[PDB]
Amino acid sequence: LPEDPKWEFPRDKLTLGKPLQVVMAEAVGIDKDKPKEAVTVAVKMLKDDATEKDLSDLVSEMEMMKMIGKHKNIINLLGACTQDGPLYVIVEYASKGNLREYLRARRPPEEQMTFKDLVSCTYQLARGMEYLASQKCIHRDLAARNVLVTENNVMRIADFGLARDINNIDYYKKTTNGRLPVKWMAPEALFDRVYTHQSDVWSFGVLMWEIFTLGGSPYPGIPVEELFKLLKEGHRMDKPANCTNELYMMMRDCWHAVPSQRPTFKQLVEDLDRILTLTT
Amino acid sequence: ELPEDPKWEFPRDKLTLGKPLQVVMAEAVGIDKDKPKEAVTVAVKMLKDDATEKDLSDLVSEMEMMKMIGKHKNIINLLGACTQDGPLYVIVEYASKGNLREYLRARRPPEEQMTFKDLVSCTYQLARGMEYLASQKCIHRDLAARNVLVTENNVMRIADFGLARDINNIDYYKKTTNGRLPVKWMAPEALFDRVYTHQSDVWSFGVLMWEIFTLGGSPYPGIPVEELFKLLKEGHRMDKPANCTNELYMMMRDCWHAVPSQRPTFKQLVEDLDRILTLTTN
Repeated sequence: LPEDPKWEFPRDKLTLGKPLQVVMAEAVGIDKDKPKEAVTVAVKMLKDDATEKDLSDLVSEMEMMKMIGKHKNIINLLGACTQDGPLYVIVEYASKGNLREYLRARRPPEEQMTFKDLVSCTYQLARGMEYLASQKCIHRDLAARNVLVTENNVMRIADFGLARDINNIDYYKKTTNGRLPVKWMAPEALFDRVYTHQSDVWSFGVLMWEIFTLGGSPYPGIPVEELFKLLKEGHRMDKPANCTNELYMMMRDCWHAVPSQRPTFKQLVEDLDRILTLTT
Repeated sequence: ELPEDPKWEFPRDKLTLGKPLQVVMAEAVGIDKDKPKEAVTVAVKMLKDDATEKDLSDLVSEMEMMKMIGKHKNIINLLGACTQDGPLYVIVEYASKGNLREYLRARRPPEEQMTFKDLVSCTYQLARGMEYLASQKCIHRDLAARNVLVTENNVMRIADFGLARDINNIDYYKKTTNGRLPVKWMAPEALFDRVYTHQSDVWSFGVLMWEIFTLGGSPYPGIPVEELFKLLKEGHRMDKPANCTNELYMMMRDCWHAVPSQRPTFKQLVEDLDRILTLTTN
């Protein structure tokens, strides 16, 4: 594993802790400006039963985050221990946990979510994704479960284990996109073995459905084994209760069969920005 | 999209899913073509909701491998599957005592403790399991305490065939071969030479033996997987578990021979364990 001085973090300054494989940790002076303050961070490392691929994957996740820049709505890389010991990928710590859990949490009978919240939450994530898209990076594993919420209830897109640079995809090869959770996956990602930003917006749409169902399970009652045939036949989830016709129409747009016909994140950002201001 | 195998197919309406042990317990009514009215307790493996394309092709492959492997005392066996019109359901034998790894840790000196003989019988059984598996040109590839189930009568059954391949279904020399095998149980040739044979399974068997005599210990404690192979090529090998005879430890060390052929064969393991176990009873 190459030496990357820029991101390396002294192992003796890192103190692992309770698990969140990811565990909470205390990183001392991880902040270049506060050399003596210990910051509570999250550390991702391999498991005892790890496989070669797991490692190759962990290494890739890290490198990926190194390439992606900073943004308020994406969890950022704080450093990594990579020489003489296990591989540790130190990332910002999101106190509130992941979005799917957070939402099911405040589901009306713990402080219930309002409409404006959902929209905001949605808007945030759209900007986070627009940024990613601009960095020429495809997430490929977008979903509520993979979104973390900071203490300030901010949306941070997480889990870059499957994210790739737009050009680093094996176009048309049988093994492409075979580790993507079917229910959040764009049809083309399978029916054509390709992945583009428009594939992420499809996923984004499924995310929206989750957000407005407060943690609902996509395509309820339909086994993944018989999903794609339905998808192909035109099946699409229903408007979630507690959701604007307008927003559902946005969900439906992210699910346009033809990729170029689905909106882009830049568009999604504007529309969401608009709806959000009005709600206010 | 899935061919039909009438002999293995099971009436989806005869099965009654239940609590989770993705695998869950269930009631297969009349699954035994010799008591068509009796509701048998079984285990059903199926895709999770966040499943991927690979998870499905993998589950299907596992089921096929279980169809090829015959019936044996020390192997979890396939009881049928629901593969038409609905989620894929693989119906397998239900082991009440769960998997070996926890089962062992569970009866660790302050359930009922394990006698030295019980550990040996356990090891002996699994060898017979592997010996058979090998006799069927089948390589398991993911041998480990966690992958062994234990029945009501404490019979050891090798399970989890999701990575088992036919002896000839391996791409010797391709960078990607064996990249999904848990490293702390995997034989060095698996990675270094990108091949896999039965002698690769005996290596695995060895780590299994170590887990057994440490009552569910964790292989190469305190050693990162990322550093393991270096230490292995360097000669490192686990230490004699406490409360383990030097004979059995020398047996483990043999399985971990750098040279595949210098490792015992499963048949040899079975005969030595049979000797040890028998002399123990006396």
